[PDB]
Amino acid sequence: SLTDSVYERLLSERIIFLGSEVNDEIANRLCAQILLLAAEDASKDISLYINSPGGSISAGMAIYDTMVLAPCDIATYAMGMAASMGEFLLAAGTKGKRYALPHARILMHQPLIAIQAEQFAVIKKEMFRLNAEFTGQPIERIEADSDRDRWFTAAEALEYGFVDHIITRAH
Amino acid sequence: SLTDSVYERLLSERIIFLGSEVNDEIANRLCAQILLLAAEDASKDISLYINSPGGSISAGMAIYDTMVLAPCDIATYAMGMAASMGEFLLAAGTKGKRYALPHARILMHQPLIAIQAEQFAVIKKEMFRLNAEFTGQPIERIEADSDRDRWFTAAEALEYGFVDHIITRAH
Amino acid sequence: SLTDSVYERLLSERIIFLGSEVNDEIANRLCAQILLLAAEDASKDISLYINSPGGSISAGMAIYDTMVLAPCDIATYAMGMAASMGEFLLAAGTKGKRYALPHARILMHQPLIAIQAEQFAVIKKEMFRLNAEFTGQPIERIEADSDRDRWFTAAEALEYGFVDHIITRAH
Amino acid sequence: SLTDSVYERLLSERIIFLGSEVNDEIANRLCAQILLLAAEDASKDISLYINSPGGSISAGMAIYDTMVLAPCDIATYAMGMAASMGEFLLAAGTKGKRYALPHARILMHQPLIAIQAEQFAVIKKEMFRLNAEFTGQPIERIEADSDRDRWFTAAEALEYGFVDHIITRAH
Amino acid sequence: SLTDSVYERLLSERIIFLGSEVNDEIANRLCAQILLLAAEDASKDISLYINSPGGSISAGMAIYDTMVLAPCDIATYAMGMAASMGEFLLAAGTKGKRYALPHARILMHQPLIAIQAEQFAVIKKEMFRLNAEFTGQPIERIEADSDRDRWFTAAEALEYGFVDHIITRAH
Amino acid sequence: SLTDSVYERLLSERIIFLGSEVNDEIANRLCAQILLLAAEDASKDISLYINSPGGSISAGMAIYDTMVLAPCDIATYAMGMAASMGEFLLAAGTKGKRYALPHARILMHQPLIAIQAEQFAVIKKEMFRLNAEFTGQPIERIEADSDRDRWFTAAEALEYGFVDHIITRAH
Amino acid sequence: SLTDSVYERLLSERIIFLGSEVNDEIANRLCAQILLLAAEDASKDISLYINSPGGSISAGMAIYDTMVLAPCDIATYAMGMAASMGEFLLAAGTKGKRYALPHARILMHQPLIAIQAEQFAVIKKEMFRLNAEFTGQPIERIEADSDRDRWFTAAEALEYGFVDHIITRAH
Amino acid sequence: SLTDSVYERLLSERIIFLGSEVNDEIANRLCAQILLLAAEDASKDISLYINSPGGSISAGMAIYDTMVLAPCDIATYAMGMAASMGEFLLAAGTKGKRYALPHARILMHQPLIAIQAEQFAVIKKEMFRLNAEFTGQPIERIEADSDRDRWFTAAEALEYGFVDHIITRAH
Amino acid sequence: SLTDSVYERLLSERIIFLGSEVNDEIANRLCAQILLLAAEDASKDISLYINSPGGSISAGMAIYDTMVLAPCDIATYAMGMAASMGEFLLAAGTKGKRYALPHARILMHQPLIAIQAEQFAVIKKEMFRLNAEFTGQPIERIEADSDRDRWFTAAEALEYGFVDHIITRAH
Amino acid sequence: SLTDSVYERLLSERIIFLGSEVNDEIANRLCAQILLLAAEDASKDISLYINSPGGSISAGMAIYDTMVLAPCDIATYAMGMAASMGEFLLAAGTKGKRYALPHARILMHQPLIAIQAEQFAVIKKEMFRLNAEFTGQPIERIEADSDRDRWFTAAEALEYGFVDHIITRAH
Amino acid sequence: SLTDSVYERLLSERIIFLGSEVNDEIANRLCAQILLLAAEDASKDISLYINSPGGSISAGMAIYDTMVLAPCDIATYAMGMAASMGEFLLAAGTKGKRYALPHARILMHQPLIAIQAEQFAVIKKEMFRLNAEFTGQPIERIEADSDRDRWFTAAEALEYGFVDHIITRAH
Repeated sequence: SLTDSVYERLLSERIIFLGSEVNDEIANRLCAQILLLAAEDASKDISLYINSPGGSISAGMAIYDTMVLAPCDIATYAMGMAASMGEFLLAAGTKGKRYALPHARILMHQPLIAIQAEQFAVIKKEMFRLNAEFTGQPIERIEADSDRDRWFTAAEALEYGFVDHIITRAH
Repeated sequence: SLTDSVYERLLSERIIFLGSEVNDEIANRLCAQILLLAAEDASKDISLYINSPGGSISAGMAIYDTMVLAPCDIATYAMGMAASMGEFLLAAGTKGKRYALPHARILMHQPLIAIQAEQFAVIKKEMFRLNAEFTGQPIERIEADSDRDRWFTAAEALEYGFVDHIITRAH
Repeated sequence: SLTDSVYERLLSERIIFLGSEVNDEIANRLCAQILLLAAEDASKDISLYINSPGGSISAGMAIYDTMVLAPCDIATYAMGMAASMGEFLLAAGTKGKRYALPHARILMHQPLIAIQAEQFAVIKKEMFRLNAEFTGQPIERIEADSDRDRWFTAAEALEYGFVDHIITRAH
Repeated sequence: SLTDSVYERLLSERIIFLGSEVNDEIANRLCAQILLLAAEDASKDISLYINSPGGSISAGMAIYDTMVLAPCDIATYAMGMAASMGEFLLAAGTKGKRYALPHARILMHQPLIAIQAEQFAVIKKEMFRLNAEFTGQPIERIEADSDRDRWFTAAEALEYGFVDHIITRAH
Repeated sequence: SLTDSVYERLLSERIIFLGSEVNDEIANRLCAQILLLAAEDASKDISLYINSPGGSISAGMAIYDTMVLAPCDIATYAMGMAASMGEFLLAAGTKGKRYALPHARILMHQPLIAIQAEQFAVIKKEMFRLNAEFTGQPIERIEADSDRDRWFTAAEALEYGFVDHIITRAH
Repeated sequence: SLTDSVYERLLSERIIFLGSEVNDEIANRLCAQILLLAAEDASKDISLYINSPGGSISAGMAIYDTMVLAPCDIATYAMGMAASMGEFLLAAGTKGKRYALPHARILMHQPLIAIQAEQFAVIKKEMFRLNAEFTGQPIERIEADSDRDRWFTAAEALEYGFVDHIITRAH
Repeated sequence: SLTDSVYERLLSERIIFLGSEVNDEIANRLCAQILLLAAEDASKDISLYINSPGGSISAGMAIYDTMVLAPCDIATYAMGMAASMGEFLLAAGTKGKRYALPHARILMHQPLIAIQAEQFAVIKKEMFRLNAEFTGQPIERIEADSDRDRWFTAAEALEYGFVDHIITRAH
Repeated sequence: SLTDSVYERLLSERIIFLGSEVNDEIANRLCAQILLLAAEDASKDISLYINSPGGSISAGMAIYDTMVLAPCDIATYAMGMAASMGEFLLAAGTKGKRYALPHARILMHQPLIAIQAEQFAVIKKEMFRLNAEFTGQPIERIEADSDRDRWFTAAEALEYGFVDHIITRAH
Repeated sequence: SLTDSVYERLLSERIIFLGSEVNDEIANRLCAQILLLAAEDASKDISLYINSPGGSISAGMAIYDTMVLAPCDIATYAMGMAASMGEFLLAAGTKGKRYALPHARILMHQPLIAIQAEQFAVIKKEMFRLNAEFTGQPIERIEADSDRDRWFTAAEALEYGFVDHIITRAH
Repeated sequence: SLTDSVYERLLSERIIFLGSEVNDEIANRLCAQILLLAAEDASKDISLYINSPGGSISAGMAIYDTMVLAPCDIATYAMGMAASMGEFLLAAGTKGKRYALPHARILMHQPLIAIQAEQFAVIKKEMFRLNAEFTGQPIERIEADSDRDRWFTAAEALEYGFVDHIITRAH
Repeated sequence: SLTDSVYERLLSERIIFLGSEVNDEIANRLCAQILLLAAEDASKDISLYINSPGGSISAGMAIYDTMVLAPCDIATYAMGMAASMGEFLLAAGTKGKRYALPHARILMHQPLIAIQAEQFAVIKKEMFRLNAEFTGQPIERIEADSDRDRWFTAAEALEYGFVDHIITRAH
């Protein structure tokens, strides 16, 4: 299945979910979904509903790249919680089409051998950069706010720049 | 499956169930269902049957937001038990279209680190506010009644304002 | 599945089973089934076959409410065993259309914090009331017989008023 | 599934199996099958193939009842082994249409708190009664034979009256 | 299932994934997919999306062989990570049609009784040979870079010759 | 399942895989496949792709017999590895239609109570006999080479006679 | 173990515990303990501390028999709860040496094929007889009180005759 | 075990721990320990160290009774946390010999079918009574404070009367 | 056990280990050990060896209280790693007797419903206070350093004031 | 256990084993053992037998520190294999008392977020430093040899300076 | 345990077992035993009973070294089976004191990245060398016989030189 059946049907409506931890497996599946939808029709929007505690940076970054890749707009909806990479993906939706539901809330969070450190440093810096860009804020503030684990109300999130609209009714 | 097959068929009739603990997983699934139904036909009603001990506030709050988001009316039915967030969602149905079955009963219930407290306080207050609004009562009474774990008969529930009608036959 | 496949096909025949413990999960599923059937065709009968040790009162009461709610008649069949809430639901079938199979047997049984006691007391009294009404007996006898865990043969069950017919052949 | 796929297809041919221990779960499933078939067409025969060590009396008695209930004839085939309640169900087929395959063999067997004793005594006596009736023998012999765990060859089973024909070829 | 359902649909779009460890099992499955696609239509492109830590040489070499075998072009996309054999397969795509997503990264890596050593030496030398050819670089540099576990940015990967384009939007 | 879905579709293309250890279970399944295909169309070729470490002789010999049994040609492709019975089955393809992919490699290998010894000796000798026949070599060399665990390059395998062609492109 | 070490030490002080459900295993172990203690010294008292929900009659009855068997006195202490057979054993202590701790409470309870019924009837009647004898009450009241699940306060228990003293301090 | 070894040795020093949830099993074990120690020497003190979230009332009440029963003083030490029944037992120590460690904290907490309700009501009232007595406060305050889940600092706990001393150094 | 046998023997040498995660269970056991040792001899030192990632504040605070309680000196040794509460306990040793082994390293770390928030805020502040006190630094730096997850070398730890000596040889 | 019993007895002979992977758990246990023995007698030698693949640097470094701490000599025996940290600890024995058994062999091996990198770099450099010092070689050679995974024969190990003697007989 | 208890007692009789696969863990344990016994008394013999399929070379080589190390004689007994390294160790006993039991049998067997190959070659050659020496045979024959997996009877083993005596009675 029922759960799968629902998500499948919903995928025929160009509607897509990030509903848990952003790990490689889920990432791949989301990317797969975005690609499928783009391939089916490159002009119609995709709707991505986010209620996710976030997760692995690179995993999330893969999703972002695929969003960017897809020729069509990706609308973003904070439904419940968008934290860490979940916030990032929320913020990364096509400008104009980023939404928060009234009681949604956004959490910024400082995320997650010698070789793995280099890679992580490079990709963390790159995330901050983009979050700043998505959001309209200075990289300094994006960092400071992530260290202090700052959270946001739908209203507060609209002001900071994570999101373009708070929706009550749809249409 | 049989169980899933039944719920699936029932979903084709715009009929939906909250039949257990309101956790994130179930919340996600319900929101998904409401979204699907709204997408399939934005004008026809959705029927939500509630027999639930309630659960997580924010999970329930996500569902509420989705109900509000959906352009179409959401008819609500207390079938068995609507407690905590189960009561809230019952109460949140489109005014005029909130029902209790004769032996249904409604339970109000005071629900459920430093950063999570803040968040909870904000969302708890916000629930009381909406419960008060749905219900026609003062916020003071909504609180007092939740502390004393007050329960209601279908008749009592109609009087307090959780529900618009007690149904015997349908049509 | 095979099992599920059979019950599904049988559901297309407006035939339904209560074949185990009456818990919330199963209750929900049966209610779901009755609702679907009523929605598909409000005029044709529904056949409910009972072979159940009973279970939770409020779960059972939810099923009852849904039976009452459904516009169409609900024919009831004691097949094997109808005990506690299983007896109740047998008894609650549309008068005239309550059956026992020759070797079926019916068991009455006294069923199953401060706040929960109140609710229980209210709903237990209410069950006794309805069992009395279904059955044509005085509430006093309904209680006394439940305490002594009185059981009944198909013949004895027909006399006491649980059932309207003992079937041999169908048609 | 393959196994299920085969039984399903076979069910479309009004052919049914009792191929293991007669417990409540299997009983329910067979009863389900008999009801479905009878509902699909009340006039065509049902073929029940028995290769079962028997099992719970009341479970078996439920199946019997359902056999009786179904308007249509139920042809019975001892294929391999019909013991205890498996023998009973074999013997309970429509007279004229009870078969044993040449190497099939039939086993009679004395089967399987204060309140459960009463019930069992009543149903045990009732099984003996019916076995005697199905079989043309005195209740005394049915009992004595069950105590001594008497078994039968297809030839001996035809003589005793469990079965009307020994089949070699079909048609 | 959902995951399988997505990949299946996506296979109908001639889109294919290397999304984990290159072992024999996965290798077989990819080869299978390439073969199927080629058989279905020998003229349309195949898109292979790579997010893989690489794995077994000979497993990867089998995939490579199947890529070469398939008459149609195989477009290659580094999505996330292409390491060891993952890099190799990325590099092995039809020249002109090798892509890296902006935050993809490529890792070269020195990969993985007497009889098995021979085979390994032969196949390792052969891999280096082909990597050098795909990549435009001298075998000496391919080796040296693999020993020092050199990694690459999408930009650096385009320069070194793993990939022909860095994509932002699709079309 | 995606994996199964692919193999199924591929089976509709008369394409078949030996992609792991040759044990009884897999042997049965391949034979099943060969029989199905032969039954569906006795004139069209079957393509068998081999990437297998080999396994049980008799299991492999069963597959062989089924290949021989099938009226249609069986094209054989060494894709990755054909060892032991994997080699044998590669070699046992219809003469003219035995292929190796460029990096495929072939391994000969001396394979695997009193009663079982007899059987094994008989079937081992018989395998050597047929391998010699498939391959154009003397039985003596087939034995000697199997003892020394001799392996072969696609080129070397073509020379020794395991295979008729090395394919680069298909058509 | 520590737990076992404590009970062992305590056993050297002729102190013994019925601290859970009276099943056969526990019964055996208590009987074992009583026998050991009696064997070690037939003149010194044994102290039995009871905090048990009771359990199987025959298991309880075995413990009783052993108590009677042991030449020495058995002092009995209701510590927490003595219910069903737990009450019985409390009551069965040497007269004069039956104690309740101030907040201890005593619960009487109507306890727990054809052949097992006989046995149970016999042993149930026998328990009522002894309970009446231990307790000074009529068999009629022992029965009536067990049906109504009557419970007792330490004070009420002393009055009814389950116990000779309520202890505050020891010595 | 080491852990058990430590507690055992410590038990030889008349030192005892309530270091987790107060359930029946642990209660039994503590009572056992108190009894053993009292039996070993009725004049020397027992030291009971409390770091417990509390638990079942009747379980805790059994421990209390045993404390009172033991002729010797029971010194009580709040080490970490004394909540619910953990607080009760802390408070229940021999007056003069009740201690809190400087960072210990005390939590009052409103604790935890028809027959069970009666029992609970009686025992809950009795607990409040004794808490009031141990503590020097009115029953009204003991109740009100329990409902509001009031907690205490070692200093605040000394003032309210749970404890006679706050210890820094021992001796 | 051997492991336990070693720690036991070592306990007879007044030597004690914090060798893993500071959770309630381990905390209890350490406190138990410190109490035992103090009880055995109040004048001789206790040696506490720390190689722990730290853990729960209140757990660690219990240990601290017990250290303070014990009349005797507690010598502290950073052996490997002292982080979070592990660092605190290292710092909490008797002044003059705090040691780091040359390659030991110290990690400060910002540690770990509405009611639990209060308690945590109170105990967090209290930790910072004492850490500052132990260490000779301003509360402001203790906080700042904890947020930035500052770590220390044995040399650096001696400067900051966690420790009095770096030992090479003992005596 | 036997295994433990042997190691215990052997511990009474001041003989100790590093017989597997150097992880924190084992490190702790060895450090414990060294401390115990040192505490038992500060003047007698300790014998440490090494047959270990090495493991975690810091774990190993902890052991090293404890060796140095222990006032008494630590004799070291390469028995089988001393690799990575195993080699290090072999080399770290008291000079004069470092032994290799004739077929023992020594392996040097380049061993094993932003914050952990710093720590690792500092401790790796420190390891090289001490290995160089233990061994009489230049830090440059210690590094170069570790990268090339250089192994040594007992004879070669004596020459390089890991070890002072190769023993044949003891005494 | 009993098993361990037996081996322990037997260890006090200077009797030791190699009774399974020679892996590192067991090797460590045997070496430990040999060291213990030698330490306890350097003059008395040690008896090693072998019934082992052999195992890892280096593991076996470690045991050998320890045997040589121990000042005392090591008597060797083939009891059941000595294969591979089990044979080696049998052969490595003190000359004069190597025994086979009458039905014991001895199996020679060719035993068991770039870096590991070197090590293996060196240690394999070294084993052959010593086997030749123990056994009085040419290295050529030791190799040839190991390749052909030659096995020996107690009589044949005595002749070849693995063993000095075949024992019937002891003394």
